[PDB]
Order: sequence, then C-alpha cells, then structure tokens
Amino acid sequence: KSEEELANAFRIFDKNADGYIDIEELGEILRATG
Amino acid sequence: KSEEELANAFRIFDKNADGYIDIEELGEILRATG
Ligand SMILES: [Ca+2]
Ligand SMILES: [Ca+2]
Repeated sequence: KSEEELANAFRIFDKNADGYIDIEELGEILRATG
Repeated sequence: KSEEELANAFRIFDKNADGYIDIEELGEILRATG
C-alpha cells in the first residue's frame, strides 16, 4: 500500500529529472493532500 | 499561501539542501495533514 503510493505521488507530478521534485510540483503535492 | 510562503516550505522539506525534494522527503509532505 504505503510503498506503492509514494512512488506514484512522486511520478504523477514529477515531470523532470525525477529522482526529484521542484516548487510547482511541491505545490501540486500540497494540493493533493492538504 | 503564496510562492513566497511556499519557498520556506520547500526549504523545510529540502533537508539535503539540493534545491529539490526526493522520494523519501516526499513521504513527509504526503503525510501532511492527514
Ligand atoms: Ca520533476
Ligand atoms: Ca532535498
């Protein structure tokens, strides 16, 4: 459950060189969970 | 909530000071605020 979920909420938002997330993508994560 | 406010949030999360967030760091963000 938990393990899979993480990889997804990385990869969904995470367009560029993802191994990483940036500021806009960070905004998106915040928008998803609150 | 603003770009200015989010800059701080980014910094809080960006533990390893790389100007990015990664997979493990993402966990912390996802958890907030369930
Ligand atoms: Ca990315
Ligand atoms: Ca980081």
